[PDB]
Amino acid sequence: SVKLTMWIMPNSDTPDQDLLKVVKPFTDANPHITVEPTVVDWSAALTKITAAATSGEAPDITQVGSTWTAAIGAMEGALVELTGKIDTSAFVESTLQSAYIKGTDKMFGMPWFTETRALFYRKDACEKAGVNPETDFATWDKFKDALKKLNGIEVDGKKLAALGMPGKNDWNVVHNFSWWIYGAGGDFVNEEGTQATFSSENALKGIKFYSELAVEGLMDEPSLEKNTSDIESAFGDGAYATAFMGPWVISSYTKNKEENGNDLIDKIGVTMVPEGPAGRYAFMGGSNLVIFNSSKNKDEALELLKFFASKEAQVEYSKVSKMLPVVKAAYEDPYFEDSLMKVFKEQVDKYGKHYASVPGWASAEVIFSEGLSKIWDNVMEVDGAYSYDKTVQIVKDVESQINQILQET
Ligand SMILES: OC[C@H]1O[C@@H](O[C@@H]2[C@@H](O)[C@H](O)O[C@H](CO)[C@H]2O)[C@H](O)[C@@H](O)[C@@H]1O
Repeated sequence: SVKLTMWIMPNSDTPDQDLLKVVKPFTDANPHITVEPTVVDWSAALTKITAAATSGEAPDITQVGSTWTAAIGAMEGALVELTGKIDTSAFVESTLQSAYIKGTDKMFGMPWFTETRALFYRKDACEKAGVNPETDFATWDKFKDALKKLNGIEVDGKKLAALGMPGKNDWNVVHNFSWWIYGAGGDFVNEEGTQATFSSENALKGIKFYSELAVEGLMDEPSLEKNTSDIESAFGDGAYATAFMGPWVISSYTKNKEENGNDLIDKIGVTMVPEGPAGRYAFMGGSNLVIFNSSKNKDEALELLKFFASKEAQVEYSKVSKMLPVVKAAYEDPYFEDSLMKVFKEQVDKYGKHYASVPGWASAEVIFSEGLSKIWDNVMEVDGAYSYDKTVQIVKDVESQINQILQET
């Protein structure tokens, strides 16, 4: 007998159950293998995985944020090198770069699922505001015009803010800036992933355009006090006409209707992020699976990773979590005719961009999460009036620390 244990990060209200619903076909076909999941929340996962990699007090397998894979894989003796042990031909090509350490041929993770952030909107709010959501969000400038018409629009006598986005420190702080920087024609690092470049003229143009949506009263300023989960909940309670969110919120809003009669789910659509002067760009994230080098059943652990990559497990995991599969064949399933999920798939395939898969990137995100949240503190005027000039200084200070981190490699 073999007791396979794995850590998972939560994106639903029942993560352990969702997972067991997906691996049940595997366990029914391998009676000598048991699988026990354990939840590790996102804010603790990097610290916990890093500690477990060196102490050996670890499960056999852990989910890992795609942007962290290289950081963990670069830890000597931390993970099983998967190079050649998994068949990557079946995978969506673009998902594989985050499974390797950039500049090496070393694959330390297997892509598990993909996610991007799309523009959710209230159909009823748009109709009343005279906003056509199929056309009026297409570009930065049209998006901004639409927000002005949606600002303070009322549905059933309650005012909505035009755009609700979090500003508090969680991992999504940098993710929510990413595609504004990209769409302006900037990037976080050079091609090699070895120096920071997000104080460039173009990067700052994107930072200024996005952050000043709140200065101008279009993005809701009080919501910048809150984190992603709180703003997701607020949108589900009707607080905002629009919000940029991942696909998993659809599970939450569907449950809110089933349990509470909250019909928000029936009032929303989703469209791609607005196009900037560089063309359209979107955040590409998701998670990979890795096998700890300390695993005493690497044969079974590797067997379980291959099952998670099977067409049926990918379809079923996508159904329960709303995440996108990383296996091309899953998308032939009728389920992906869904009007909302189609948007996330088209956006990530055509316009998705993932960070450089470098070992220092995980540590960089810690600095991004604290550093860039100071931009929202500036906008929120908690220490003096807002000024763009203070944002520029915040960004330059973050860049210096990122460069020192990248130089450790
Ligand atoms: O930056 C770490 C990893 O973040 C992942 O995004 C998570 C979101 O899906 C979730 O909704 O919120 C948490 C924070 O509470 C985010 O960490 C990305 O999918 C990964 O690509 C990324 O490595």
